[PDB]
Amino acid sequence: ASYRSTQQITDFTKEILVNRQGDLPNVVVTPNFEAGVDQVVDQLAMNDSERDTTAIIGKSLAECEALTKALKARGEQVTLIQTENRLAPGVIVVPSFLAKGLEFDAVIVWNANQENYQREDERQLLYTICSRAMHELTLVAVGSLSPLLARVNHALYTLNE
Repeated sequence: ASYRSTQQITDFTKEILVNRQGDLPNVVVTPNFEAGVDQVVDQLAMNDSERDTTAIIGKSLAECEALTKALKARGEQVTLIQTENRLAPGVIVVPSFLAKGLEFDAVIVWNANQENYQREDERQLLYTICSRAMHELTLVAVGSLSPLLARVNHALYTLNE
């Protein structure tokens, strides 16, 4: 409640709900799972280069496990977190439900797509996940972008930059 995100992140995230300056959130829509993982690898390298500390937030444990296995096969040091606090201050992969009470410098939202975020009732979840980012926010979607994001003003983020 003391932490606040950049205006860019605040403005993008507020529009997910139907009710500090930094980079516009970047959204990248990719054709398949392996291309999504490419973008995660690339974003981690970009964030590292700007001296960010990044968390990747996946919706569910199963999706986090699939991403984790893939990222390790890209040579990443990955910690699929089981508590907020195990190993490897390199890449944290955080299921949404474990991100409670946490804020991160940079967040990569894993697979913000239609299948994963289809329902009006899921707006609160997607909002909450994105709102964990303090300074840099990236969304990667496999297939199509979540329809919940259609309402967001296109000025508030970049798409496939």
